[PDB]
Amino acid sequence: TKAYAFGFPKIGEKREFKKALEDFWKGKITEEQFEEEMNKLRMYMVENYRKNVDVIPSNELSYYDFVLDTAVMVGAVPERFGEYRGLSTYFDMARGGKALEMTKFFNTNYHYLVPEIETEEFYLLENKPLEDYLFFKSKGIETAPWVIGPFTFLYLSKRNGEWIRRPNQMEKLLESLVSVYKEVFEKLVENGCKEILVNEPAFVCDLEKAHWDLILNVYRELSEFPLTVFTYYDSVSDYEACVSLPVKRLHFDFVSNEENLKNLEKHGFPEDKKLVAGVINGRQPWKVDLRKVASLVEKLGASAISNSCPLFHLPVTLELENNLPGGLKEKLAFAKEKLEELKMLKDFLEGKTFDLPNVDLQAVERVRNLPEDSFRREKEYTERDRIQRERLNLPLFPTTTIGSFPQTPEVRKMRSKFIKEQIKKAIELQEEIGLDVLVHGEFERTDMVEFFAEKLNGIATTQNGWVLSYGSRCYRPPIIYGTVTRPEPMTLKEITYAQSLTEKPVKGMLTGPVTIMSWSYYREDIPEREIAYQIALAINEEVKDLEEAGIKIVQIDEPAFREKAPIKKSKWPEYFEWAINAFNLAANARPETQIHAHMCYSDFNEIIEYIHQLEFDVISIEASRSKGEIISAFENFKGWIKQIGVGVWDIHSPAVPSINEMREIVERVLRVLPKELIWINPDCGLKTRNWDEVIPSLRNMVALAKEMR
Ligand SMILES: N[C@@H](CCS)C(=O)O
Ligand SMILES: [Zn+2]
Repeated sequence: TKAYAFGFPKIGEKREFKKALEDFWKGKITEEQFEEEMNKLRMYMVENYRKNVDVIPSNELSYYDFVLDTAVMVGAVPERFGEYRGLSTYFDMARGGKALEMTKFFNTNYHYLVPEIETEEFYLLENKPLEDYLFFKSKGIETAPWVIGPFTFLYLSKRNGEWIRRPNQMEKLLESLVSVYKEVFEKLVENGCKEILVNEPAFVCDLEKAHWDLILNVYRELSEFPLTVFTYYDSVSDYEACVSLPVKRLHFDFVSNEENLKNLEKHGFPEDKKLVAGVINGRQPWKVDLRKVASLVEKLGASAISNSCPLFHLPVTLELENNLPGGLKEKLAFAKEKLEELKMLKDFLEGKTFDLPNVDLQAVERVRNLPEDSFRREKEYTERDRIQRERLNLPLFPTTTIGSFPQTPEVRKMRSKFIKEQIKKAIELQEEIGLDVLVHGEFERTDMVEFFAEKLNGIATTQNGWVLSYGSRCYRPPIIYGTVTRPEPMTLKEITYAQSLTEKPVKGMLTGPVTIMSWSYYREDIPEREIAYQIALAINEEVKDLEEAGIKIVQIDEPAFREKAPIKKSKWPEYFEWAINAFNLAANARPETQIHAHMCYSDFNEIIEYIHQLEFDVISIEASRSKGEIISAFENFKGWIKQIGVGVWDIHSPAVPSINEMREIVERVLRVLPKELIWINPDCGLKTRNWDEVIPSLRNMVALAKEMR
């Protein structure tokens, strides 16, 4: 049984990767010292592989993003960067003032950099795969270069400001692109490379037959090379086309989906090919029952095994996690432990090992037995709207903000090591500024998920369970290990105090159930919807307590509402059914309670009918970057009647937008939609901004409002 593994985290057990990058950028280490920090990590990764599997990947230590690496490889360096000068240019492309766009990588919380294709002519600008291959070879260690495939590369890229995803957009570019891959592979083979790991996750997207016609052509051109093709994150819909590719070895992800298995059972698997069975989950941290996996492997008839998807979606090692709830650690397995699982699975399958590891009722029942009426509020919007508008007495074009305020070094220090003082001062400033609806600033919160994850039962947090989000930024995902419930009030202290300082309405501030799940690990042996409902009910407990304490407005932040959706559109209806229900459980509030849903993602076009089913009264959106055009989905929706909070200010920029810059967005929004619907707010929270920027911007949106009235 040939064991593969791929995507082992690059960050190191003490986040040496992060320290190396940030030291280099700050300039306190040299370029040579940086390369040495990276070489240490290279060896660290390879040692982990060597101890556990048969095929050792190289070309995995990307200095910022592997999709950016692929772009550099094929000479896709946009004109604005000038000549490619190495690390200096690489990092300017990654994190500079004119960096490539950053976006989520498939349905994961890793963010890649979007290549911008300016010329139809690719060339081999840099051969990193050979460089890494020779680095290890020179040490007497054979490795298989890990590369992004040509189809996936184009599928992840943009040209003329839009995706390159129609078959008639990809054809000509593929011919030129493949020429460069051919050159890279020839070089590898000429230097004795025996196997190359080619990653084609885009095979699992919604593709058309015309796509597969192009893919076949591509791989016919590369049929002379020792390629093993990987796919993951979902099933490959055109199974027959995929297994017909002229490649000797083909990997499938048999964990994220049921269709790969069903399809292989239905159509079989070509005798002229070897199946690599992706059977160990790279996205969840649960020890698996190896006896069951072994049976699956046998059923599949696979001669090789591997993780299902890249391991970099997991933390490095569970080893030093010694303050987890009782019994938990024994059920977990992070990246290092996943490699050891593949090792044991290979051993067991080879007959070399015989001993394998074994591996809140009231809340559970309440969810399983929810009344059918649980997913709607007492009164519908029209009736709610009247009651709320009378209770609040807000002017036309009311102004508000999204929740978080700038964090002084003091604020960050104190939390790391008062809140009542910051809240007072923040509420004071808002009043003096002239804002209509106020917030408490979230000074007491590390981030919108962790803050709540730490206060809920059924959820654990780790000490060192770091996972790469992008560049040098890591986060520790919570682990939802059991029934979720809310023992004690989470935010009442802060909001209550806040409201007691002003006659103006202060927002309750909560994070939705879908977002909490999207940024956390959770259990696989429970339906996703059950987990979502459990969390939703726990959040609703907080909502009740807030409105009981006299809070008139409550905001539920659901930034991941679309991000959490399946890769395949055919799976959207089932997903949104529970996502909607979960949100509605959380938002189940009294008619006099005005609910705000904050959803700062880029477009609503394909999901407006789902949004329409949500029980919020106001929805805040990010409209600045699109100059209001994002409103298209809403104005195009016959029957839209709910209030929209229009983002007039890009909070990711330090600039202070002019009254006129804000005005343009609001006016684009009033082309169709009734003025009574419109609120004015920033795109999102202000936690990453400076007070020097925030205060004048706020005064500007207040002034724009008064002007619009
Ligand atoms: N309430 C959060 C939402 C971020 S999506 C904030 O204002 O930072
Ligand atoms: Zn937001």
